[PDB]
Amino acid sequence: MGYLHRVVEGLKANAGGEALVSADRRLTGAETLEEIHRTARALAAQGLRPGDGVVTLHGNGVEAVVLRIAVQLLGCRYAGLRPVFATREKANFLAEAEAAAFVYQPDMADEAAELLREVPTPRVLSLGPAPLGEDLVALAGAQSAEPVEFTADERAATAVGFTGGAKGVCRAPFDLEACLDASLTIFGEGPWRFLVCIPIADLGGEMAEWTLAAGGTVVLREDFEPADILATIGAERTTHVFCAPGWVYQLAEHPALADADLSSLTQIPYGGAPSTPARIADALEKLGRPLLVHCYGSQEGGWMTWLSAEDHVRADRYLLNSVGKALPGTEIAIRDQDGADLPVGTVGEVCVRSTMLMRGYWRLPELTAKTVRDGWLHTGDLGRLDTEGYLYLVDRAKDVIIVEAYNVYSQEVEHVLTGHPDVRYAAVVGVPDHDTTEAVYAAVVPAEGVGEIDVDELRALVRTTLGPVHEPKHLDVVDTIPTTPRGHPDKSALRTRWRA
Ligand SMILES: Nc1ncnc2c1ncn2[C@@H]1O[C@H](COP(=O)(O)CP(=O)(O)OP(=O)(O)O)[C@@H](O)[C@H]1O
Repeated sequence: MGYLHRVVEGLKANAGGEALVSADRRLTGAETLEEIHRTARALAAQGLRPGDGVVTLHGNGVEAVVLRIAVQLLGCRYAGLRPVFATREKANFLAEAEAAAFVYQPDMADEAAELLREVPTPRVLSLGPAPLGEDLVALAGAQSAEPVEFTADERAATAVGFTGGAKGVCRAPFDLEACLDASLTIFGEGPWRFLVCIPIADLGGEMAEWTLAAGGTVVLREDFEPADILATIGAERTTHVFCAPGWVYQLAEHPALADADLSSLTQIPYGGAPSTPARIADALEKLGRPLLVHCYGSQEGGWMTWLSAEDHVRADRYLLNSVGKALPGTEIAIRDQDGADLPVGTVGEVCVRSTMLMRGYWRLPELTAKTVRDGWLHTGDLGRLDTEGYLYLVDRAKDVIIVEAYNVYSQEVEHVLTGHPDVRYAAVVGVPDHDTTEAVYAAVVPAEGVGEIDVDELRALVRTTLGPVHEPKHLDVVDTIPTTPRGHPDKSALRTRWRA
């Protein structure tokens, strides 16, 4: 009965219990709810009204979550810059935003001034003592904690999340409550004790709101470092920590895992980037129980599928190369070049329809209309369904390797390679071929205790599984697979390195 209603009621149900725990500060539900009201009235006092854009620049402090909710409670449009983003990318976003306020962490006051010289914004605000603008925690300090009722259009965008090259995904309460609803399906009923070490600016902050909504406790960390995270799980008695798949491996392999206490976890949901099945298998063996839950989502589509914990260890199937089944209410069609629905089993673009679809891309109505067509999000992912409804991603459309007019799917070839015991990690990419236009390059990282990889054994296994053309013409053993700023392997830089 309204997205912020859901958040607030969650905080009212957790009034006396912890709600926001960072390493610096701890609020109850009642304390948390009080800061939100006072922050919201403070922002209102500064002139912000429904529809006004509030760009922010902060880490994952407590103050960041109160800010996100308070801005949205007013009905304003929260637009959170990740810290990780290059400063130029931030400016371009801040400029694109019809920004009515800019709210920054003191710690980051340098960057604030570079961006604000570059985009003069009114209502510069600081989350504590700071060189620039007024101090918002002070302003809230002197404000009443009287509840502020959400009264804006549930359908109008209250959040914008940035995705690089470089786009803001707008979200309204409507689609956010549906995202909330899906989270309860994935993560189970609340209350959760949820370890968020993802930016509050974007996905970490929605996950914060979901946790609170379901009446739970957000445990904030700035980022993922496996040793801190293992300590935090036991100390803060976490029920969930959302991981990039690499992070999952870092936990499961970390020497201090043996001394850590993980008994509090119900789940370790993971997603955001392609997993290595064999590695998820090892993580599963090393953790000792079905904790892992595979989540497939996008900022545009919200949650699309999840592979449950039980399906990770289902006796009669191997499903670790699946991102699982549709969430209740999510329809999935697999479509060809022209938008024809393909029969179950065939490869095509994953197109999803649900009430979780974004409101659309910020100030990009053309691109919106190319991406969402007749209420169907075209994901740019390629995959197939199976007769039990599991989704298998084989490639991003942009990564497909065209050899002699046949389609080689890079992600699908990696899984074959990584499935090999001698291979730990792999990246497949297309490079120029005189004869076949594009040939298949695979870089493979050897497992521990593997010496010389038999590159012919590996080509055979791909031929034998996918067929001849899927065979890597070029097969480098490497130390390391380069990575992009945002959890994802750097395919450009392998294309780039392979020429020279
Ligand atoms: N569990 C999973 N397994 C494989 N690919 C996944 C995945 N979850 C997400 N993806 C991939 O990553 C996409 C999700 O990206 P978005 O949420 O839109 C931006 P992002 O990956 O966070 O990058 P950004 O740094 O530009 O924000 C999907 O459309 C799909 O290609």
